[PDB]
Amino acid sequence: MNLERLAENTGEFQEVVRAFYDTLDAARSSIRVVRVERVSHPLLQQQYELYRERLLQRCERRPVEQVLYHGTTAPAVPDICAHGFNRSFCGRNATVYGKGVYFARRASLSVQDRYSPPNADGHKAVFVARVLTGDYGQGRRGLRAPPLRGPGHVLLRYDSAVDCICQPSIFVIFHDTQALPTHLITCEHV
Ligand SMILES: NC(=O)c1cccc(N)c1
Repeated sequence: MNLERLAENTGEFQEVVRAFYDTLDAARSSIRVVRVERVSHPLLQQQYELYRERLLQRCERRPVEQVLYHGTTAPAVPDICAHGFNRSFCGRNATVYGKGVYFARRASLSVQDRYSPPNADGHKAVFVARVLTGDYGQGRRGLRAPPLRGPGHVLLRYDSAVDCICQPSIFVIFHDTQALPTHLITCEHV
């Protein structure tokens, strides 16, 4: 089982839900958390953990890791739990900042129907993922990998692509072990 239902009497549940509603902005009043589930994929967790340690040694930017959101469709949920996030299933809607997996800093964005469309029961899927944003650069329509660092840098590419280099709200990640789905929020409209 890649999904374990979290009980409301736990601190883990209350931290996920508090962080969700804090970033829900104008939607805070219009969205109800139905269910919270822990995502279990030990191989990815362990691989993510190694990636994390190498970025802590290397990166000029702190923090190396952010807790971001990813709204998805109901049929894509078993895929992410079992295999993690896959940039090859770019079907979703668009890839205006590159052909990667899109993460939002605020649940207010991921909770929009175009990202988390409700099923027939009105349940909307929003993954909580630990993402290794690292050193980021500007996203663009052509990107198949992170943006180029350009002159003044030893490395050729950044770790992630962003919507705005000044005040980022969207992060695009282009590596299979760079984002770890830790929870699934099943929410709905009031
Ligand atoms: N699918 C998503 O949650 C998401 C997050 C940030 C930006 C975009 N376009 C989508």
